[PDB]
Amino acid sequence: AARQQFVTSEVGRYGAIYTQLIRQNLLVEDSFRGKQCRVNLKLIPTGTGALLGSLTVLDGDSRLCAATKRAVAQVNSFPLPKDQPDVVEKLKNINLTVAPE
Repeated sequence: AARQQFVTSEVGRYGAIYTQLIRQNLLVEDSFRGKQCRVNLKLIPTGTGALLGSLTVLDGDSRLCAATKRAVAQVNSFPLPKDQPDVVEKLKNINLTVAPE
């Protein structure tokens, strides 16, 4: 695991538990790609997964930040693979940030 850099592989899970629950409400994709967007989820803890406490839009092409926001306001809960009060405090405050590559 090496422990010097591997947080870059954990962020590929930690923020994915949110983004994968969002896009599974609105399976659109084609108007979410090709442009860019950056928004920010701040969740509260709960026994089935985190819950929407606040959503900050920072920028994007409006067709994504308006759509995600409505999904995050209606999701059941975001299931995290961990359970430690150290890392429960990291996954609760993500930025969903997307662009071409």
